[PDB]
Amino acid sequence: PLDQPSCKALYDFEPENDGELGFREGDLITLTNQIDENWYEGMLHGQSGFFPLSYVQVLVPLPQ
Repeated sequence: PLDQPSCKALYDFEPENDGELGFREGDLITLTNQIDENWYEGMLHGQSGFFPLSYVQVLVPLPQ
């Protein structure tokens, strides 16, 4: 198994601007940073952006 930080989308998320990363329920998202208590940065299909913690479930956590 990979030790790359990652999470799985619980719900579809449509971005409100180009800073946000869109995704569909069930997508495996690469985690790259945690901005704050409520927001992550990550990657999907090579694209990068921010999205809410509340829309995802962590698989492999970022270092704390």
